[PDB]
Amino acid sequence: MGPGFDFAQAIMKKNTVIARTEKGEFTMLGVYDRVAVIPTHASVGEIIYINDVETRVLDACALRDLTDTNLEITIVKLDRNQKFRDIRHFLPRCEDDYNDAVLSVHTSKFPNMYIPVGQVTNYGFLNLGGTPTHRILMYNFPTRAGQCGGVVTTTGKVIGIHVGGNGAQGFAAMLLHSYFTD
Ligand SMILES: NS(=O)(=O)c1ccccc1OC(F)F
Repeated sequence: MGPGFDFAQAIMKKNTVIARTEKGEFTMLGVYDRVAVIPTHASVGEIIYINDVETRVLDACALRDLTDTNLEITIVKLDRNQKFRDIRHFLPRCEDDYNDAVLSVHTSKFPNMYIPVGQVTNYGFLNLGGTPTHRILMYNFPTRAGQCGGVVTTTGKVIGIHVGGNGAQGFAAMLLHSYFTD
């Protein structure tokens, strides 16, 4: 409808796949080469389904900060025959607050879904499903379970992936440029 949605759409059409694990279907953001991200609660194993194709997982790393606190991001390298468009230059370098963000989801249940979530707060610490978690972004929208993995963007930036909510607010894990230095 506007330049926010334009940037979100451009990311969804080229840099997302549908990931299926034993814990459900997730939006999954491809970042560069065969490297994607997913919430750690997806519990990635040795094999994952990518757009309904059986795919070997070459590596998977559940990120934690240097206090040894959960970040709720898993970086996955996929045994896929095709590379993602490199979007690392759209990643923020530092923790920040944002205006006017969009949360975008693409699954079987919610195809081509875009939500203007508005102002995003650097919330920091969250007890997420009982797990102390750092680098959480917060937005005032009543997100559901099916949004997990959803991409959070502003115009020109890919800032986070949706990892949970409390019925009134939604929560995303930060993406930082430093997570994807090769
Ligand atoms: N965003 S959501 O997942 O809660 C959802 C799903 C289907 C229809 C409407 C809807 O939004 C609700 F907030 F309006």
